[PDB]
Formats: sequence, C-alpha cells, structure tokens
Amino acid sequence: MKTIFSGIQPSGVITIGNYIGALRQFVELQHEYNCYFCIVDQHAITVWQDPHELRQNIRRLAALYLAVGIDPTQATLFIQSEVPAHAQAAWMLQCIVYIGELERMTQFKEKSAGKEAVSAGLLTYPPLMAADILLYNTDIVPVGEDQKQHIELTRDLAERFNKRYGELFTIPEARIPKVGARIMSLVDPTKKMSKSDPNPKAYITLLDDAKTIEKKIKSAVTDSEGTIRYDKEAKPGISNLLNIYSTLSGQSIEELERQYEGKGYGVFKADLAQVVIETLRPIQERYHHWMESEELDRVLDEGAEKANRVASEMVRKMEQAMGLGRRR
Amino acid sequence: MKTIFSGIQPSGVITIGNYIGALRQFVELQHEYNCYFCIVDQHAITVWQDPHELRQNIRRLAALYLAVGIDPTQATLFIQSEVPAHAQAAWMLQCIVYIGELERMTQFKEKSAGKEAVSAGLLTYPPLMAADILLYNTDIVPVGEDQKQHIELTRDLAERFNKRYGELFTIPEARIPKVGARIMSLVDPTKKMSKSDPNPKAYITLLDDAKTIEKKIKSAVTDSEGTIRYDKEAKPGISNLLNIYSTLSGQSIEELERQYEGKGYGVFKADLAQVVIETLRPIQERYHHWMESEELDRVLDEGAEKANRVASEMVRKMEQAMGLGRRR
Ligand SMILES: Nc1ncnc2c1ncn2[C@@H]1O[C@H](COP(=O)(O)OP(=O)(O)OP(=O)(O)O)[C@@H](O)[C@H]1O
Ligand SMILES: Nc1ncnc2c1ncn2[C@@H]1O[C@H](COP(=O)(O)OP(=O)(O)OP(=O)(O)O)[C@@H](O)[C@H]1O
Ligand SMILES: [Mg+2]
Ligand SMILES: [Mg+2]
Repeated sequence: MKTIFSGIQPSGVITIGNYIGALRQFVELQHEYNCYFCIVDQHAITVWQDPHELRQNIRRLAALYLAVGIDPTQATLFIQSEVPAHAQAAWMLQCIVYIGELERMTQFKEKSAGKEAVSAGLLTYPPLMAADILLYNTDIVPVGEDQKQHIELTRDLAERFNKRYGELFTIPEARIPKVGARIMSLVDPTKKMSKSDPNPKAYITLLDDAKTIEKKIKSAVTDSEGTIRYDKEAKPGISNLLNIYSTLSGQSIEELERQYEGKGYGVFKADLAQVVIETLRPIQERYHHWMESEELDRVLDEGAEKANRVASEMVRKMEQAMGLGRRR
Repeated sequence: MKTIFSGIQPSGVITIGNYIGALRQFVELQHEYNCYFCIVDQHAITVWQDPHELRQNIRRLAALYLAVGIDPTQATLFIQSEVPAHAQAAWMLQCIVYIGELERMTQFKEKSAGKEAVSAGLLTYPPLMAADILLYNTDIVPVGEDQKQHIELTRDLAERFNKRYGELFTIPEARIPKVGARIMSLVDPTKKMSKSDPNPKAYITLLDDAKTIEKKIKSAVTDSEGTIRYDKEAKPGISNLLNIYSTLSGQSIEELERQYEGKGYGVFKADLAQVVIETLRPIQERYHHWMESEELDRVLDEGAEKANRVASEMVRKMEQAMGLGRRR
C-alpha cells in the first residue's frame, strides 16, 4: 500500500481544530495505508517551550493519539527527536532550500509577525518538516489547510534534490479534508484555532472539562443578528460554530439552520457545548488509561525503533547522493 | 587536561593558509590537550559540492591530517556526518540563535555577497559549528582568524543556553596564532587565501606539484618597487609572500629583508617556491602512504566511535535541559 506521514507539535494540548482537521482522519486512514504519525518535539522548540511543559505535552500527545484510536500495530507512532535522521535530513535539506523560499512562507511571516528577535528555527521550520515527510517515502500527507504551503515547498525540495543528485524521493501529496480543514479561533473568527494561542478562550483542548467547554462556547464571538445561518463573510463566528457543530454531530449546515430556525444563540451555544463535551467524553477516558501505564512508553519505544530503521536508511541514501561521509 | 576541537571543511584540498593558520599547530597541541579534529563535511555542503569530489576530498583531508603528523592515538580524528549528534545539537542551537545574529556574520555576507539565490545552510552555518564545538565540552578552539567571529557567537549561544535552561556548556575560547593567522590570496592580496577560491592561482594546496608551486609563486601579485620589505598597507602582496616565507623557513621578516637587500623579486619568488616545495615534500609522501591503505578507514571508524560516545551523551543532556523527548 501507499505510505502516510503526519506530525503534530507537542506545543500545548491538541485542540478540536487539530482533531477535526487531522487527527480524526488518521484513525480511518491507518487501515488503508502504511502510516507514520509523529510527535514533532523538534518543531515545537522553534519557539519557547517550558521544559517541564514540553515533556508533559509530549506524553499527553502520545496518549491522545492512542485515545482517539490510533492502533500501534496498524501505524507507527513516534517522537521526532528520538529518530536522529530527522535532524540529519533536515540539515541536508536546508543546504538545498533557498533563503527566499523560507522567508516567503506565510507561517514564518505570521508567527514572526511583529517580533523583534526571532529564532532561526522559526525560519528553518520547513526543511525539518520536509525531512519528516521525505524520510519515509511518503505518498500522502494528511493535514491541515495551514500546512498546504509547507507540503508544496517540500515537493519543490524533493524535486530539486532528485534532479540535482538523482531520483531518490517520492513526491508527496497533501490530503486536506473538504470539511473542517480550517477551524477558526472562538475569540477571533479571522484567525485559525491554534493550540498555542496566547488566549485559552480561542480554542477548546481535547482535555478541557465540561465547565470549561461551556464557558468557551459561551464566550465565542458572534454578531448582533441573533440569526443562525451560515455566512463566512458576513457572520464568521456563527459560521465557524456551525461548522464545528456540523462535523461533530454529522448534521449538515443546512439541517442545523432549520433546526435552529426561530432561535436563539444562547440555546445554540448551550447545545454545541454539550455536543463537544459528548464527543470528548470517551476520548478523555481512554486518555487517562494511557497516561497511567507504562504501555505508552512501550508503544513509543517500538515506534521509534521502526522509524529509525526506515529513516536512517533514507539518510544513508541521501548522504550517498550528496557525497557525504564515506562509502558504506 | 583541557579539551580542544577544530574542524576543516572537505570543500577542496587544504592550502598552506589552512596549514599555517591551523593544521600545523594541531600537531603540537595534540600532546598537551584532549583533541578532537574534525572533517566537517556537513559544513562543506552549505555550497555546491560535486558528490564525487566531496567523497574524494573527505578521504584526502583525513590522509593529510595524518600525513602532517596527527597521531590517531593522541587525538580523535573524525568525520562530522558520521556523528549524528552534530546535526542534532545544531537543530537545538538554531532554535536559540536569533536570525539577526546569523545575518550579521561577515562570512555569511561575504560568501553570500553578490548571489541571487543562496542556501539556508550558508546562513545556518554558525549553529552547526557551535554544536561542533559545544558537543565536546571544548575549552580551546584552534583557528584561524576568519573563524574568530563564529567562536564569539558560539560563546553567546552557550551562555544563552546556560542561563535559559541551566549550566551545561563550557564556554570555549578561540586560539589564534600570533603569526600566520591570515594568509592572503596570491592573486588578490586584500582577500584571504581560500581553498575554495574559484581561481586556483590564489592558493597553493598541500598536494600541489613543484611545477605548480613555481607557477603560482611566480604569478603572485606584487608591485613596481622591486624592493623586498614588509609593508602590509603599501606592499600587500610582497608582505604576504614574506609572511609565508618567514613562517615556513623560521626566519624573521627582518632577516629576510636583509638577506634580500639589493634583490630581486624573480629570485625572491624562485627561492620561496623551493621553500614551499621543500616543506610539502615529506608531507606529500606520507599522504600517498595513507591514501593507499585501509588503515585510513580504521582510524576514522575508531574516531567516529569515540566522538559518538561523547557527543550523543551531550545531546541527551541538551534534550533533558530543553525538555525534548522522554526521560532517559
Ligand atoms: N484550526 C485548525 N483547523 C483544522 N486543522 C488544523 C487547525 N490548526 C492545525 N490544524 C492541523 O493540525 C495538525 C497539527 O498541527 P500543529 O501541531 O501545528 O497545530 P497548531 O494548533 O497549529 O499548533 P501551534 O499553535 O503550536 O503551532 C496539522 O495537520 C494542521 O494543519
Ligand atoms: N588564509 C588563511 N590563513 C590562515 N588560516 C586560515 C586561512 N583560511 C582558513 N584558515 C583556517 O583554516 C581552518 C579550516 O577552515 P576552512 O575549512 O573554512 O578553510 P577555507 O580555506 O577557508 O575553505 P573554504 O574556502 O571552502 O571555506 C580554520 O581554522 C580556518 O580559520
Ligand atoms: Mg502550527
Ligand atoms: Mg572557510
């Protein structure tokens, strides 16, 4: 079968946007592809991470991957840093990416937007992500609309390497969901929901308690119409709430518009909170199971073992193409 | 004893500048320090390297290190790429260096001087070099005047890591020779002699034949005075030739000025060529011995083995400080 790779940064607790845009689809994709799902801790340090928080976040992410249903025997779950090949191939890839291609990345300009001093890692985020994917001869990359431009660069980089040194890389393809590819901030409907937003009201983590989810849905930005109908341009907050409601409940935006005819934001929000709470319920239960056992560490050990075998061999192939080191 | 680290890029065949400014001193330093001498192949790919040339250059550099007298039992001779920790610590260090500190590096601006598209590796050269040094708890760094600014950044980076996460790194110190720290191009006395200069007349490689050394010394830029006397500002080419003559022969600039009183550039250059040829003679002989045996590969295997033990443990310490991966 074809191969899949996809990473999530342990830069905070994953949100419903992360879930809706990517994680949710991993669970189904694992049975039809050879999958590598990564906890990208090296990507997470491109900005300040408290060391204790990062360690904890790394373990929580792994538990949540398994809690949503990733089966360690059907897919390879691992931590980026535990596979030296990602840093190796990242170095090689940054000697072929042009500085201008990095500065033109919208994620770079956005995250670097209005900062005096910024880490080089923020800028060199792309070559590492390109290595993450390219290392496993990945065919499909399940994301995550905001990740489209990175995958496009990654393709340019694999092509440049292939034509410069010889055919080595499979050109990967992004797989972005038709629905939920871009869940918006609850607090600023013009920005996507980010797990690292400085405002906790912007997102709902997969670990949020009922009380917390009710508050967050209640504080969500809407408008003064009091009319539940989808209109991304005119009613951004309400349209986003409808999207969340629609993908989580399985009802169409249109069905929800009818069901809420004659209502009623208070009631619409109260209902949506319960829908999110009910979705997160079985997930949180299994998360607690994984968090309290050493089984989590066995899954990760075995996952890094398999990833190392595949990746270090690609690295060897890459060094042989570039002329690095010695003949092996 | 204290520890030493120093690298040389296998980006061409080392020159007499490389020799005079660094390699020559490694031979004496090895008996008084714990030394790690590196063949930095990952630094070499920051610009285009022909894969066959790079492979060959890597093996030639190792043979020349040993040919000048580095004793594999007194020092650790290794190839950068063969120790994954350099790429690992390089990634971590680039998440702490600021983009502005990289753009202000004069080597960056020089090598990137007048180029439309440039590799990110050119820009991120410093974090990798900082990792190279920091990995081994290096106290002294023998270079290489042009390398002073990199070592200064490396110190800022170790200090930033130490104060941000906890004391881990030894603050390294540059050790630049009083004489020969900056051998100039034979063709452009305002630029340093570089092994990768697009003009082969600029430098004399340690592998150049007698005929080639005579031509290069003969074509060396001088002036219209016909007076052999040292004057860096007024007589840059002649002063550089005097410097080369002085460090290689063991005579003072002043002794040479007297000995050449009443002469005589033709004769001065003819004499200097023979001095270089006579110096390179015993070196080239041993170089051919190493090139034709598998002993060269045993030295490198053992050198990477020792370097891996030390470096991967520093990497583990670094990840533990930043919170990467899992507790080990
Ligand atoms: N708002 C969103 N809607 C749908 N998918 C999203 C959203 N935000 C992120 N994703 C997807 O989630 C995955 C994990 O990405 P990532 O770890 O960068 O999350 P993040 O929330 O954006 O975190 P951070 O704020 O630290 O950068 C990717 O496939 C990504 O495109
Ligand atoms: N002209 C020179 N005079 C004295 N020392 C030098 C000179 N050029 C380089 N060195 C020293 O040689 C060592 C190896 O450096 P490096 O491998 O960068 O050589 P390079 O000739 O400058 O190569 P390249 O042109 O590929 O960058 C360092 O210690 C460096 O400072
Ligand atoms: Mg992100
Ligand atoms: Mg150099």
